[PDB]
Amino acid sequence: MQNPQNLIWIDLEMTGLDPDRDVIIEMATIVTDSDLNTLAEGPVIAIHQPEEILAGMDEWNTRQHGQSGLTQRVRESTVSMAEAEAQTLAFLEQWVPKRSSPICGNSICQDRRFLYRHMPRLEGYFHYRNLDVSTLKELAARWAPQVRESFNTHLALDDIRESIAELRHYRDHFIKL
Amino acid sequence: MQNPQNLIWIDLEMTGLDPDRDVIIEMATIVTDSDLNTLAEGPVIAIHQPEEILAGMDEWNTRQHGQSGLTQRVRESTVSMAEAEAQTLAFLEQWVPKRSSPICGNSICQDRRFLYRHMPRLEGYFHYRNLDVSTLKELAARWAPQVRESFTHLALDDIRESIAELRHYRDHFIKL
Repeated sequence: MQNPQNLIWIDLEMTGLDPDRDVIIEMATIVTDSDLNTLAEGPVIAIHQPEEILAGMDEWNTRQHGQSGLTQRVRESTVSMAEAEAQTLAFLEQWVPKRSSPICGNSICQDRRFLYRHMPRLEGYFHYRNLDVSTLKELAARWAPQVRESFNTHLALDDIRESIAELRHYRDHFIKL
Repeated sequence: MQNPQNLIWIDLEMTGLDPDRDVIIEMATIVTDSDLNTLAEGPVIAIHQPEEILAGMDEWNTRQHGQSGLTQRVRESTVSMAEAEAQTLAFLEQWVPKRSSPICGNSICQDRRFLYRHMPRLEGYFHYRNLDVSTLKELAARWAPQVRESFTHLALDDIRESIAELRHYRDHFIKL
């Protein structure tokens, strides 16, 4: 069932932009094979945080997490950061061995940095490689603007599915295979 | 000469890979146009650090920076972290507007970590995205190994190698 060529896709929500001063409040994962076929969708987990952390968010995060329902889900969650990390690792372990997959998604440098601080056991499960779909988004915007225009989610798994679909789009119309 | 499509390529040397423990000791930049033609090579700056910081390096870093001459350059340098950041920003502003170019190069998430901690105004000058050539290398390793297999110790050569690597993928891995 484990395959070292399978890909781990991850997306997080955070209370702010600083991986060391802010925290993770939501995570989700999807596993694909190396040709981007979805093998399994992981758990979507709202991570409990104290009220003062929620009250401390800036105006943008307060509005966005408020109206998406995440703020309420964080208040009501009984899942700690460590429990969410363990739940996600239990899912990924069924599909990918340790240190085999890059971290995959859009601008996943930000996600890796938050994982390194807040979920280091999960961060350490990834290969050191980053697979950043937004690197290809930037190159397509400058070299083939038509490929971008030929391609507005808020739910966690919708966001990851769109990242996978974006890479599939570049593999099909931007990359010479 | 500012152009929002110009790309900023950067290279850093550090005392180690942990921004809480380690500091930047060398930086270099190159600006290209959007089609990877060099517009200008930026300053290569050895950043002064006191002796205790230099003696606190592990075995690999002490030996690599000692043998390369960077340690001695750092010891003699009269440029602080803030002054190196300012000098690099003064160069970049002549070619690229603020928040327009991603950080371009190889293994640049680690670069962004060190800039965020030690040179936050330079870090904020980039777009938040990374243009990391290793994303193309990984995809080529999986989907076209022959292009990856078909493809320097000083800072400007290091950056130029990354530009050439991206050019290689543009010519043989991207269809335009």
